[PDB]
Amino acid sequence: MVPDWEEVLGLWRAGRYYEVHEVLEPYWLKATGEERRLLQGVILLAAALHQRRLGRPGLRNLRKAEARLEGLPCPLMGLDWRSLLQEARRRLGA
Repeated sequence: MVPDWEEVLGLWRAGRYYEVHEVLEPYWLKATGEERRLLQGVILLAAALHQRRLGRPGLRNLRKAEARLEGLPCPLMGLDWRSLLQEARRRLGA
């Protein structure tokens, strides 16, 4: 199975970071290789953004996300993850 990025992107844009996590976690757990790195990276960005919203440190989740996404082809699994990373950096002030 693969995620419905249109559904995920709809949650992401709305800022529903917990829900993005809920949808992707099952896929991440069963994923392998680059697909697993992609899924975990998106999950980590959502986590960093959720933490920033709470006024807490999120740069640690961001660096981890960057290491997971670093070097991946784009798009991947039909997702333009670079745009998500770029947006996350702007919102996190990084």
